[PDB]
This record gives sequence, C-alpha cells and structure tokens, in this order.
Amino acid sequence: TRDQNGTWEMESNENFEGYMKALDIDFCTRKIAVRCTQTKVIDQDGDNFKDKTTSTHRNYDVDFTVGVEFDEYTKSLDNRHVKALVTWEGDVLVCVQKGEKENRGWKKWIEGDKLYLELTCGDQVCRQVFKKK
Amino acid sequence: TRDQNGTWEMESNENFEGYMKALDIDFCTRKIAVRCTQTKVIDQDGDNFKDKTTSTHRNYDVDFTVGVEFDEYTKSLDNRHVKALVTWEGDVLVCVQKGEKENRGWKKWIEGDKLYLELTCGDQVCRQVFKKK
Ligand SMILES: [Zn+2]
Repeated sequence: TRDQNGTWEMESNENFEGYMKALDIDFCTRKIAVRCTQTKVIDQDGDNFKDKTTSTHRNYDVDFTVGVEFDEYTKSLDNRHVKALVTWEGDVLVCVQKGEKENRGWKKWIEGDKLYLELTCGDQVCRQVFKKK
Repeated sequence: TRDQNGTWEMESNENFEGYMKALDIDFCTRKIAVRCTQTKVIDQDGDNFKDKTTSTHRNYDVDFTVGVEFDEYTKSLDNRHVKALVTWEGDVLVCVQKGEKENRGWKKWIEGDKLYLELTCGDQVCRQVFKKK
C-alpha cells in the first residue's frame, strides 16, 4: 500500500555500520549511532510526505538504597567506577561519587512540579531541570 | 517533598559540556550528548530507588512531494547537500540522492504492519525495519 502514515519504531538496522562508513562518518560517531533506536513519524497527504525521525538510546539503570554504598559504573558517561553513597539532606537527595575525580557527585530535589538535578565534577556544575509527563 | 516518583522529561540542561569535559569525555561523544533530551523514570519506595534514564535526539525532518526534486541537507548522517527525487515504483518509494557520493539513495515500503527502509551508498546497503506503533 502507498499509505505510509503513522508512527514507526525501529526493530532492526542491518549494516548501519557499512552504510555510515561509506558516507564517511567517523568511527567514533558510528559507534554511538548504532546504539540508538529510531522512531519515525510520517504525516502523509497524498503524494506529500512529512517525515520526522528521532533516535533514542538507553543510558543506564541505577538502583540504590539511601545510606547504602554501591558501585556505580558510569557506562553512559565516562566509563568509570565510583563508590556512590546517597543520603537525604532535608528533601534533597545528595550523592557523593568516590573515585578518581575530585568533588564528584550530584544533588536531586523536587520543587513543586519540577525535578532539579545538579551534577558536579571538580569546578564544573551542570544544572538540569525536568518536568512531569 | 521527598516523592520523586514519576516520568520526568528534561526541559533544561546547563553546562553539560563543561561537566563532560571535566570527566575527560572526548569531543565526538560530547557533541552528540549535548543535544540529547533525557527521559527519567523513577520508581521510589521509601529509601529504595530505581532510575531508568533514556536520551533522545533529533535526526531529520524531511518534507517532500513525490515527483518533485528537492534539496536535502543530511544533517543526521554526513551533513552533505543532495538533490533528492522520490518516485513511486508500485507501492515502493524510490529515491535517488544526486550529489558528491556515487549510487546514493533509498527505498521505502510497507508490508503488513512493518515499514522497510533500504539505504544505499556505493556498494553498501543498510536494511532497516520498523514496526507500526
Ligand atoms: Zn544516537
């Protein structure tokens, strides 16, 4: 059928590597690009097409208990092992990530409708904000 | 509140570049990570936490009419300029991407609840399959 309208979720991606290498995309980018699963949204009106494609990768699982030390392998970032410990400070969840990097950790808290996550490493602070679906 | 349960969508990410650089993440990775939007699913039972995080980025937004050649800038892959012409062959969309690369194009068709996208560059063929959601 000529009807391609709809939302489509990638289930297989054979030889993405060879196609990308043929397109002269550098290996470091190809290694990342094969990990993510594409979603395609097609809006079709006769012979007129709109195609919006995004791609998603899975970062990590992290399971923990407040007050219990745990090894965190940061596979979605720098691929290091840290000994993490999460504690409450009021309503703020505070994590110290013990390891090679000095002053590494994060803070996580709710402010009404929004989740705030502050990541630190050395003198660098990254501030993230999330909203509910 | 200490209740962080929920599906949290990133709306802001300040200085993720500087944080990643402090972690010695190399530029090839930082340049894609900086334009991802995270989805954080938190399941929390008292002091026990599970956090599943994914990240999504844009790939392409194409708008075309069958039979009308259009200019395409392949930002999601090699960022080249091609002149794309899409025609029907039966119920298969067939595209030639005229440009610097030889024998570049793609075919796109439906079978059942699946969408097939065959991408070709030179002697390399990538076969993607998508399931209708
Ligand atoms: Zn990706």
